[PDB]
Amino acid sequence: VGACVLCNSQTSLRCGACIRRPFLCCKCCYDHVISTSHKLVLSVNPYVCNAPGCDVTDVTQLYLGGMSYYCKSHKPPISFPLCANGQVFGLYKNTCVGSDNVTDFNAIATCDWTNAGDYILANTCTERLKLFAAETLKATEETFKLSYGIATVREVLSDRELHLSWEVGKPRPPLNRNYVFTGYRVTKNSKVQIGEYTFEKGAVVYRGTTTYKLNVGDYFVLTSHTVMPLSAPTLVPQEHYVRITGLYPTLNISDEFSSNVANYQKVGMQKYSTLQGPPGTGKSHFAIGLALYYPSARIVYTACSHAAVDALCEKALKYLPIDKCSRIIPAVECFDKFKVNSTLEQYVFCTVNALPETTADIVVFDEISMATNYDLSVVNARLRAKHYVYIGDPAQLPAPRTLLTKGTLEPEYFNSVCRLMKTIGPDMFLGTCRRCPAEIVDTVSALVYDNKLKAHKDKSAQCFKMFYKGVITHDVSSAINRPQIGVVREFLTRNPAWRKAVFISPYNSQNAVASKILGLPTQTVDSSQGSEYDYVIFTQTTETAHSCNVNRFNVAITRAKVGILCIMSDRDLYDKLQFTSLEIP
Ligand SMILES: N#Cc1ccc(Cn2cnc3ccccc32)cc1
Ligand SMILES: [Zn+2]
Ligand SMILES: [Zn+2]
Ligand SMILES: [Zn+2]
Repeated sequence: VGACVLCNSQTSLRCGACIRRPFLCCKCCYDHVISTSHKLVLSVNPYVCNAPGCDVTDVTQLYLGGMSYYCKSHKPPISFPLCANGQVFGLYKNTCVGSDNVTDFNAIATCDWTNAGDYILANTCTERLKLFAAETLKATEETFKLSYGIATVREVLSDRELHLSWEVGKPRPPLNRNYVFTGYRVTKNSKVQIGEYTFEKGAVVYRGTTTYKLNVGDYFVLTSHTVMPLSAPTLVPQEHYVRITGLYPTLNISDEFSSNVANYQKVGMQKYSTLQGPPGTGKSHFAIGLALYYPSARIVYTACSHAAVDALCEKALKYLPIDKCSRIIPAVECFDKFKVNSTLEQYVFCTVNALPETTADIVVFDEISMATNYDLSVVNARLRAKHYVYIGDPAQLPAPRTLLTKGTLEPEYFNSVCRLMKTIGPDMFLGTCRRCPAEIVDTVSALVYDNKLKAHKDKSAQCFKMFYKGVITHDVSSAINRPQIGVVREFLTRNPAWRKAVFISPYNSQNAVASKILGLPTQTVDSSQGSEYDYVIFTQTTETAHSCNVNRFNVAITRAKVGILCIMSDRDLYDKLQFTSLEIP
């Protein structure tokens, strides 16, 4: 027994063809089954034929005959159908409202999540459907990982470098940081974990969650996890207040946090508030300042990633009493300067998926472009707070959608929070970039921030662009442009100061070629989010939807504190780069 995801109408039926098995009310369960291929229906039992060696599972072909279900062929003389009168048979048959349409719920139940349209619906539908879609999507994602063949150690060529043998009759996953494996040592009668791992073409380069002497026979699978069902909505109901509520502001604050005093007061006068923090605008500074602004307030800092939580801790450690902080870790090496797993501590830093059930004066959820509606609902489920603050930048990168191919995902559709910020705008905006040369701030202010992002720094006059399509080659799941690395090699011979530069591209394979040929440190745009470097060399590599994503581009070029070279493929973004152009040698 449970609740109709469309009606909430109390019900005893769950669709058994739905990977999540949502409770559906007599009306909704029927409208679902007759309007899709979903025809298996589960109650306190499964509406299948209890006839010895029959295969009938279609509820539209089955009859209650006794207290046992039968198809046409096996039914007793006395039986009534399970599925008739616009209703499917179970408990609570007289309490059942239905819906005008069930069309949206069917799409969510039946979509393969390869089309942007699927994520658009999942974010424009009613809230209980946002939860259903988010479970359905996450479970589809976890199951899709199993589809991938096991990788086994055939040889150990060196340290840091391996030979892999791959399971026949199953695709192999892309070998980039988005795909995190778990290794396993072959044992007596079973297997035991041996840390997590990531791989990259050689043979294959492996960067593991610990060191070992891993030998032949050790194998790797993308560890999938159980997706629990969602209860809480993605956003609580907004409330606006006429005074600050439940928070006591400090009388004496430092001039370091003085620029956020207005914003901190906003945070005290609504239930939840959205803060858009462009690159190098002081999001963590803002997040920690709030503590000092509300000294007695219990604050739970959360983000999706251990990295994002650890950065909050690093900042905390520079301003908040250490004895008043705890880092929450479930039984990967993360921040270890606070007492560990102390939930009643005044400042609690903790990934979403590891959050305890607890209350707080404020909840700060950071790096919000990267949250899914799944993570959103989890926080509202785990954390009951007087105020919720959502800090991120919907102009930056979202969580990868491993299943998505047909369409690009716009920021309004990354999650409920980014939807709000891109539709009703953000409650709060950090409009001064302290990181980047002016030429890079002018460029992204125009590109994605409506000319509201202002440069602290002056022009560096070390921001350059080059239009060079060169030559694109493809390997199994990535792109290479050797002539764009050539141009950069030739640029470095003539500008050797630029050998302190970080190399950034949209493709881990470009990065690997570049690392060999140039010896610069490499980052994918996606791995670079949240890091800064004085000098950045950027090869677009291709003009794909991927390599022209305006959010990826925004992140690529705002990594530079001083200078950047952008070797561009796309004539559109080359022309939006407010940078000194350079000719081709
Ligand atoms: N869609 C939807 C949906 C709306 C409300 C609830 C009631 N509920 C349960 N847990 C909650 C936490 C915070 C706030 C409300 C909450 C459940 C699902
Ligand atoms: Zn179904
Ligand atoms: Zn219903
Ligand atoms: Zn039968």
